[PDB]
Amino acid sequence: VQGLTEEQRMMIRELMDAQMKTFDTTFSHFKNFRLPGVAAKWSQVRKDLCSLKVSLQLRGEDGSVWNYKPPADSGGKEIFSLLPHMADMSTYMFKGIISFAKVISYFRDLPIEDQISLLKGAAFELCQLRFNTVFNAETGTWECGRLSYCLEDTFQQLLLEPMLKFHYMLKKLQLHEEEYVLMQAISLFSPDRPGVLQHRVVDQLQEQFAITLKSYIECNRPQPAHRFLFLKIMAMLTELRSINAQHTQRLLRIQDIHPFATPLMQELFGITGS
Ligand SMILES: CC(C)(C)c1nc(-c2cccc(NS(=O)(=O)c3c(F)cccc3F)c2F)c(-c2ccnc(N)n2)s1
Repeated sequence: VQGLTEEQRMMIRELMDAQMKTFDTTFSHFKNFRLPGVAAKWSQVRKDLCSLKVSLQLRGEDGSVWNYKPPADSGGKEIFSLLPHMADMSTYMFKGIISFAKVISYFRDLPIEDQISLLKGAAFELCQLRFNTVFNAETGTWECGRLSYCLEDTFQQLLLEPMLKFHYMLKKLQLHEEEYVLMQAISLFSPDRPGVLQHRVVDQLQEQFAITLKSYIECNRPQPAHRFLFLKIMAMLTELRSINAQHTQRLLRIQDIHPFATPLMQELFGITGS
């Protein structure tokens, strides 16, 4: 509303427009995805994979329901059964993220080589930000339209896994749509991603997205619960970058022993094909 400059309001409008056009919140176009079948190293890969045990539910348009419960680790390959499905979901999410960036004027004006570097740097993080908006913290469930992913009761022991503590702590802030898309912009325009050339312009763009966020919070959120909301959000973005670097290493480890990354995932994670 008011309290923001015209450039700031236009900035938020452009991000909201881009989010509206490229985030399929009902996941209606996520289709033809794979499903789990009807050294050590392997030790590290086994703990890498048992962190996020999730059950899966699919509600058919006709009213039927399929439910999938994963196996326990039995020292064998059953730990890989969800990877093809998660790869297809990640790939679907990444395409929406790429379309989000491409619709935004500030991003489209950078050199293409820096566009690519920025997308490689932040695709994971924008994916997690979008998933948080469909996260139900009461049921521990990501509600993706006809699909649901539910954490398997194994509990603050779950809040020990950094991605999961991230989703609960971010949901707790009860952000608006505008604050989520500003979080996405700040993360997308990070001057320090590997291989970025235009450090100073990306940093100025980022600073302007951060300032718009701080001003949006100050003019629209006077309640004592939202004191320091801006700084809490920025601490969450720092944590999410840390989560990004751990899960990049985790993906490359799993990929080393059990290949699964899609071609789009390989491009974003720097896998060359040889
Ligand atoms: C749908 C739901 C339940 C919320 C999930 N999303 C992701 C998730 C979130 C963000 C990005 C990617 N895909 S990814 O390509 O970034 C990636 C993997 F697919 C696998 C391992 C690491 C990794 F970074 C994801 F799979 C999940 C995820 C993330 C990392 N590892 C595992 N095993 N699952 S689980």
